[PDB]
Amino acid sequence: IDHWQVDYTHYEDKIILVWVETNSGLIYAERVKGETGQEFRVQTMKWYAMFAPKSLQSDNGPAFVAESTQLLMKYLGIEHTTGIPWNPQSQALVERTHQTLKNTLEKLIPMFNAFESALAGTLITLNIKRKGGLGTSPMDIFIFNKEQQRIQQQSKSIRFCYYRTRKRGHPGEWQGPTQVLWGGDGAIVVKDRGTDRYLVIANKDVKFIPPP
Amino acid sequence: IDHWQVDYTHYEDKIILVWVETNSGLIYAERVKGETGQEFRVQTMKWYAMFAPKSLQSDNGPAFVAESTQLLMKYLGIEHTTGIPWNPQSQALVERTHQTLKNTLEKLIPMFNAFESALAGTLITLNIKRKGGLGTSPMDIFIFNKEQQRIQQQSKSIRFCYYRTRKRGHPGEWQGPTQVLWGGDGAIVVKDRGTDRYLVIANKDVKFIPPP
Repeated sequence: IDHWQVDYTHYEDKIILVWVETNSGLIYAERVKGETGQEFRVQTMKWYAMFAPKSLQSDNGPAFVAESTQLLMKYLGIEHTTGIPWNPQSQALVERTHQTLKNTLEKLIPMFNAFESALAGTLITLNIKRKGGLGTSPMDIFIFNKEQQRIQQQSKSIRFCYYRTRKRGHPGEWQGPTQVLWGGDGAIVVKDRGTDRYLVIANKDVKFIPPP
Repeated sequence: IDHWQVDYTHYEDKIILVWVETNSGLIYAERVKGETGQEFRVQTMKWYAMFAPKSLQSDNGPAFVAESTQLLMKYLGIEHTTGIPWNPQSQALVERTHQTLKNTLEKLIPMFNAFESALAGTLITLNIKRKGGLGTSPMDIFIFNKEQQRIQQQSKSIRFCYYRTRKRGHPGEWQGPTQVLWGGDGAIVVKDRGTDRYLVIANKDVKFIPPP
């Protein structure tokens, strides 16, 4: 679904916190100063802001089992299970992913001035550049999985707005208010009182009016 | 499309590099030590790794016009235009976005120990939590825009593999090789030689065999 595993990793004299998403192989990594629970909670916020995860697995390291970490996971709606379970599919993918990261970091370090740049370039190579058997990257798969979840709840489920049209690429005067006849994916349909014809407007040319 | 604007921002005695995507309102921010071109190129790598952008607008600040920055933008395939153009839709969205960030950061600072956590919590609030007129967040819109571009080139466009089935949630022995009859979105179709029936396998239960 949106399940992740987190580990502390060592590279020469540096400590790297490594997150791996067990469905798409997406990777997220960042250099840290130590293994304290406070810095792990800082990294936890940056991780959630980027990916909106749902569940997490880790070993029972101190930063992971601290009471403040457990309360933070619950506060963000994350089901965090300490102790790695038995799963051949995810365990094999995590192992390959960790090995490829170290090998790629070895090549990209001499290209850049900063270790942070080499690590960022490594994420680019693994998440964006390499394509699987179907020609999709890990980030292509992660995004596709996100959009599938949104269609799920949206399909299982009166507005008014201002709108404007564009002639030769330039937006016009705001018009309305008028009823939103149909809300679509990035577009709405309204009926123009002036010309008495139906129109389609994009989201960036619509200002919705808030319910009561 | 995937167009962004970048600015340096001041908050008390801190410097924040702020990126805003002009189609979805998505925001990315990070505290920096100064305004040098070297640190800006470091931040540029982290930004590209996360969002895979295409175009960028900024003013003609020194970190933005340096020769190494221009070559880096070209190296990553980014059309970078120094000097902000005239565009009412994007200029109004950037202004609102910057004001909301400062107001939200003011509230979340006393909740956290670290300024980095308050900034990360601010990104959560703006990108994930708040919903527009159609009930979609800025991150919902950003992702939806990504998946639309992938369907575009994929629709405008012989494989073999190993595969395995799952009974009660557990994966079975690897089987094959066999021809990929149809590659779908997260699934393939193969014909089982043993039972002589068609099957559907998910991507994580497929090991593709590389072309020559």
